[PDB]
This record gives sequence, structure tokens and C-alpha cells, in this order.
Amino acid sequence: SLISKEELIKLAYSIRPRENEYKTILTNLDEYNKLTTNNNENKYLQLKKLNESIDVFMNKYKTSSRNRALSNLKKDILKEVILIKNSNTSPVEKNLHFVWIGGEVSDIALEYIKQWADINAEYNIKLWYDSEAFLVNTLKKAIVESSTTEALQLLEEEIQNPQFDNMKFYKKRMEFIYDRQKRFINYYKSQINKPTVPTIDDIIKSHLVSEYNRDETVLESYRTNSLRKINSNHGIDIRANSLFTEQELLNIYSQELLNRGNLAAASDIVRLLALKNFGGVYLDVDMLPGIHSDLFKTISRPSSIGLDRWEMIKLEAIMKYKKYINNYTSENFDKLDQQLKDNFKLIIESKSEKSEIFSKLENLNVSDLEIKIAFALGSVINQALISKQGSYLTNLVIEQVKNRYQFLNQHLNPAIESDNNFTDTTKIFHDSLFNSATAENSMFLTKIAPYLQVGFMPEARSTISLSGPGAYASAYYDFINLQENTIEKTLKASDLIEFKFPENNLSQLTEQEINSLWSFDQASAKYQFEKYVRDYT
Ligand SMILES: O=c1ccn([C@@H]2O[C@H](COP(=O)(O)OP(=O)(O)O[C@H]3O[C@H](CO)[C@@H](O)[C@H](O)[C@H]3F)[C@@H](O)[C@H]2O)c(=O)[nH]1
Ligand SMILES: [Mn+2]
Repeated sequence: SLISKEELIKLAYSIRPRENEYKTILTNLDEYNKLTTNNNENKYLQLKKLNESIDVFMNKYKTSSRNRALSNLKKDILKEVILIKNSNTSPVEKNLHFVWIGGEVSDIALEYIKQWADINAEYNIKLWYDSEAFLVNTLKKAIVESSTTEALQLLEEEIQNPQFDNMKFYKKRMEFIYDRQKRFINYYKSQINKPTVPTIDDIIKSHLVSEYNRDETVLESYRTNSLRKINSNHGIDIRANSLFTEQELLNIYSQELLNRGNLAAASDIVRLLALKNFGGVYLDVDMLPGIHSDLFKTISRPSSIGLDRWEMIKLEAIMKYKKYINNYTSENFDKLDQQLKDNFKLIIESKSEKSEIFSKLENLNVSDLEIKIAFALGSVINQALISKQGSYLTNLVIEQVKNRYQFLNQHLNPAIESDNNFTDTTKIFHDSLFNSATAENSMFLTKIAPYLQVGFMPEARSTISLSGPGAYASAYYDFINLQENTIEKTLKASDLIEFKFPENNLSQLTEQEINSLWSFDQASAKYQFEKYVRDYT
């Protein structure tokens, strides 16, 4: 329990009269100690109120003899949130949420989702999709491909020089991409208010037919096939549900889905709303169930192979003998000594049903305060999440996303609403953005400055700071330190063991996940550019 008001009076006793701010602290502490109710949120809020009062006294009387005790009390307050969070716990709602928006869900994604379904029959699979937006990927592809060709043609004389800086190509291509997105968006805005009430896909189809030499029948078949494939495999339509219950979040989802064509960012929004409204477990479609602990207890690992590769090899080894996922890679497993191999086959074949290989989720016991998250490379990663419906931390993350977008859009909207090309739009945005800089927000500003080229140029990673892991990391800071609207600071994986997605319940090092991580750094960028040059000729 926290120290009592009487104990604090004894500990902080001084020759000096009690300051008014000290009396307030004593009252807040006593009120926390006397709380009759068992509602976690109420306890947390009263903690917060007390912590805030202590800071007011410490800032005001910096040399006070009471500060040592009050400093200790703050440390005890930090421990209590953990205790509070860990004291009343119970199973999360039995929902597995997946999201696939913007096109046909792939067969490979369905296979991965199938593993989860087989192992966890009591959970109700929810594959969220947007019934009006099956052609967004098709459009983004068309725009990028056409732009790549335009940039190569413009730069044809230079691209052969082996010393050519491929960043001249990516910047020029971005100018063409921006012009093409802007043509689409202005066309969309001219259609969307018509009395025919067209859908996103109606408008994309028309635009592709008129400007990208496409065939309406082929696009319509692709769209209807996507709608049928998804509905047959646990699909649930965002347009027909209660995820979006305010305009602000919908506008954020729409700006990513329609203006940027950033499907991952749109999915970042949907997953939060799905957890807020329904609770359960959110998984990217490249995640796989966790391997039973004992399964490979009996297999020391060669020190030549890495801690992560060892996990990839365990998955590859399981597939090589059960074929649960068709054509699953065997590359890192084939290179092993036969006793290793023969040992793997031996333990593997020992088992009878898949539930002996992968672990069930069963009850995932969590606090209504928290959200649990996977880790990667020292950071949180929002590819796997656990949250009760309406959890306090899930709401903190949503608030972080809203505040970040409100700030982004304050500076971005005047620029994009201009009739200006990419270069001049970027200048208007940046001039506004960086005139707002402070010591607290400067890193954030620098990270969101390349927002418009996210997905199209190497090193544009603004999504992490808007809808992705950075927002979760700052919300964790908020929660742990009883703060709100943290922008400068993030908590790291080493800070968040109490919030880790339980290691035994998840396999992150799948073939599909490793396929996704191939990011847009300078190394990937050089390779894609070389292939573009290779194909152009
Ligand atoms: O065409 C598409 C492409 C992707 N999505 C959604 O985005 C999710 C993640 O995509 P993906 O794994 O390819 O990118 P990744 O770099 O790993 O995402 C991280 O960064 C992402 C953004 O912060 C984050 O969403 C993700 O969890 C991180 F791991 C995927 O499981 C879908 O829900 C889609 O619906 N349609
Ligand atoms: Mn991934």
C-alpha cells in the first residue's frame, strides 16, 4: 500500500509550518488511501492527481527539507501503477482481429490466418476490410509504375553512368507521383458529392479507365472477386460496423487510404478502433502462433547460427515435415547437419495434431488499464497487440495518434490545398512546420517532415511517429509516468517487460514477416533502381 498520511507527516516533519501545497498533497494521499472502489481507472486517476500535486510543491520549494520524502513518494507512486495494473486481471475477449484493406486478400495471408484459427477454435476471427476500396492498391501501383517510367525517360541519358546518384531518380519520380495523386484526388473531390453517391472504387475505376488505359470489366471482376474472397474468409466490413464513431478518426483513415495510398497507415487506425470497440488480440497477417516450449527443449543450438535465425529455422523445420503452409521456405534449415535435421524430423513426427506443435492462446489475462505489444530490435512493434475493449492505454494511444495528426494537418493542409507542385508544396509545409519547433518537439517535426514521400522514397518513415510504434511508445510513457500528450519521450522494450505480448504466444520470425522488413533504406533503394534500369532497356 502507499504510505499513509500520518506516516508521511512523520517522515517529512520539519521545524517549518506546513505549506498550503503540502497540505494538498496530504489530502490527495489520504483520499487515495481511503478509496473504497475497485475500479482501476479511478485509482489511476487519483494517483495522477496526487503525483501532480507533489510536482507543484517540489517545483515551488526547491530547497525544502520535505523533498526527500516527497521524492520517495513519487517513486512509490510509479510502482503502484504496476501493482494496480497487475492486481485485477482476467481473460481478454476472445477475438482475433486481422486487417486487409485495399485489394484482394492473398492466399498466403489466409494460410497464416488458418493456423491461428485451427489452434484457437473458441476465438472468433475478424478479418477487417473496406468494401468500397478494393482498388486502392491497383491505383497506387499504376501511379508508381507510370511515374517510374516518366522519371527514367526524363533521366535516360544519365541513368547509365554507373556513378549516377539514384536519389536524383527517386526525387524526380516523387514529383511525378505527387502530380498523379493530386489529379486523382481532385477528380475524386469533384465526384464524391454527386447525387449518384459513388464509392471510392467507382471513382478509382473511372479514373483508371480514363487515364491509365484500363478495362472496366477487368477491374470490376477484380473488385467483385475480392469482395467474395474476403466475405468467405472471416471478412467483416468496416463500412457496416461501428469502428468509426467520429469524423476526426475517419478523416485520418481516409487521408491515408485515399490521399496517400498508405495502406499500412490506414490499418494502423483500424486496428486501434477494433481493439477499442471489441477487445481481443490484433495480429498482422504475417504473424504465426507460438511454438510449444518443450517441443525443442532437447535441441542445443549451434553457436554459428543466430538467436533469431534459430527461431526461423525452427519454423522452417516444422513446415518441412508437416507442410502446414504450402511452399514454406526451407533455406535456413537445409544447411544444417543431418543429426540436427534427423533430430528435428524425429521430435516433429512424434506429434499427432497441430495443437501439439503450436500453443493455444487459452486465457490471456490482462488489466482493463493496459495494452500488450510485441517487441522487435529494442522497440515496441504494433504487429501484435492484446487489449480489453475500452482499455485506458488503448485510448491513450488513440489520443496520441489524434494529437499527432492534428499537428501534422495544421501545417500540411494549407500546403496541399494550394495549386502547387511537389517541391513548392513541400516548402510551404516545411516552412510552417519548422517555425513551430521547440526543444520538446523538434525530433518529431524532423520525423514527419517527409510525410508526403512515405512509401515512395527511401528513408521516409513518418508513419512510425504518427500512427505506428512511436505513438504507442509515447503513450506507454504517458501511462507509466502519469503524464499526457508526451511527444519528446518514448519508452523502449527494455522499459516495458510488464506489457510484453507473452513470448510463448507468438512467432514473429516468419517467412512473410522477414519478407516485409525489407524496408526502404539506401541498400533496398539501390537494388530496386537497378532493376528498374534493367527492365526499362
Ligand atoms: O496492402 C496492404 C498492406 C498492408 N496492410 C496492413 O498493414 C499490415 C502490415 O503490413 P506489412 O507487414 O506489410 O508492413 P510492416 O512494415 O511489417 O508494418 C509495420 O509498420 C506498419 C505501420 O506502422 C504497421 O502497420 C505494422 O504492424 C508494422 F509491423 C498488414 O497486416 C495489414 O493489416 C493492408 O491492409 N493492405
Ligand atoms: Mn510485417
